[PDB]
Amino acid sequence: GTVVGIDLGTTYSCVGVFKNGRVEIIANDQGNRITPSYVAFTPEGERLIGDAAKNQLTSNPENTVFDAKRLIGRTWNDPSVQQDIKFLPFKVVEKKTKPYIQVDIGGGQTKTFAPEEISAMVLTKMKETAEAYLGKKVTHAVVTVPAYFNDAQRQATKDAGTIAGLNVMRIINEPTAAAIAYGLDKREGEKNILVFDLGGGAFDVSLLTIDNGVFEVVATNGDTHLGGEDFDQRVMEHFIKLYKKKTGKDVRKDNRAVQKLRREVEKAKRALSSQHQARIEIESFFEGEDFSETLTRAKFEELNMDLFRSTMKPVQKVLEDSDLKKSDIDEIVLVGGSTRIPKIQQLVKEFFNGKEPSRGINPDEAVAYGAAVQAGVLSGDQDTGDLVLLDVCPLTLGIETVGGVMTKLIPRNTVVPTKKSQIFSTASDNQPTVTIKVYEGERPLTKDNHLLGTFDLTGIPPAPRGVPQIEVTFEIDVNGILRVTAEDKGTGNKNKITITNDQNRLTPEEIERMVNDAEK
Repeated sequence: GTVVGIDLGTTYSCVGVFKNGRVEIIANDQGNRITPSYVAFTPEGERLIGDAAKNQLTSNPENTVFDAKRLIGRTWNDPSVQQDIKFLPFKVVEKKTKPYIQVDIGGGQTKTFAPEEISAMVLTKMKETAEAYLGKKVTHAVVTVPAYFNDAQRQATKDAGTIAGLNVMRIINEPTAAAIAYGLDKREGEKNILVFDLGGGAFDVSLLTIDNGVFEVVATNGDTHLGGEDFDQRVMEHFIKLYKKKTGKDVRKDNRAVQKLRREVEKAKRALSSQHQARIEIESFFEGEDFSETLTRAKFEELNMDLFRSTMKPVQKVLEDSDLKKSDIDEIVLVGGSTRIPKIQQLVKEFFNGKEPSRGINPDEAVAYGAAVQAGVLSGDQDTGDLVLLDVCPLTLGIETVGGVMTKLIPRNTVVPTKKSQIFSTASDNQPTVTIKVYEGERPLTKDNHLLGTFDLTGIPPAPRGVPQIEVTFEIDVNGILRVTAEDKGTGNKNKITITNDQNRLTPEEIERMVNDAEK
């Protein structure tokens, strides 16, 4: 059938389709070309998704869920998760060492949701938007992720798709999708393109070559917990302390108060893109009293300057890894909602010595546009030809060797799909199991990198130490996801080598439990 492209964003999501030669961003049932990544459950038992969920946040905050993308594929003890909890109105609890979301679903029934199930509900809304527009069932999709998403975060996003009833044919990196929207129908030789993607939750920078429909990522770097949400948090913080200094009251108590301030901070940020002052006004803020303050552009910039300035470091890194200088960059493409902030535009322009970014790119829609194009390439119904994409892995994959040392296996910025083999043996006589720990990151010791998984090679036949010869193959697929397999290569009595792991990701059984649910 028809394959759609869905930009699943931290705060807003967007769906498009590429067919009959052209790209069409699809408007939702309220006429909006983007949909808030919000889900809500009313006291009466009704589930809301999108605009309807966001517009009742301030009256039903405990049972309104959002920012699931900053929770997805992480652990409960993650310092990033514990930071966000302070500003979210819904209960986040530990389960299987992951953060799960607890709400009342209506008729006083408590339920606990994985972050994947929340994102699945958002995907279900985007799928129904496309189904209405096209007048047929949509079972196939391309879905986006930040370029710097790790292995667990990627897989978790695919699982969300599966829970939504979608066959996710491809996971495309957000900056690559944005580059497609820019470069589609450029016919002017090889160009070096830098994409600067600062959204509602994640930050990516990617350097690409684009040449008459052939797209190739050279280098990428970013931060998966840096975006609009962090800028909003710094401003919310400033006003919670300000209110406490004026009245002696801690609004951290009342969830309505905190989320009323969120709603107003969002509007004030938007206004500060085209004016230098904005009024924060809340009727019935805390215990009936109202809130009335002004935020200047200078104060907003003051509160976030460290975060804004930190976006320049990943830019320096991709130039160093690509072996290119500033003057080699032919075009700068800004995408993501936070690139509308004037200070972000100034920093980028000053870093590239006065160079203007490209016009004709809507930063909220450009990623969905390219996602739609990649979707069409994978269907005979929609494929025009003249579209070749080569992407890379964002993180160095290595194995833990003796002393907690990171031994590199596949370096960062290697084109995918790719694979690498290594032979392992045993350390003692008749050892039945060999354990391998895979890590993601650039630091020399595994303690300072991120653990992808602990893999056990079981069923190793009895032999003296050092005799067995097990070839383990590590394959990163086109989606950027790792698969590990093992073969016995010995000169003797062999066996099937079975691999188990310690990874916390969802099994098809659990997905089937969730897919055979959510009709409630």
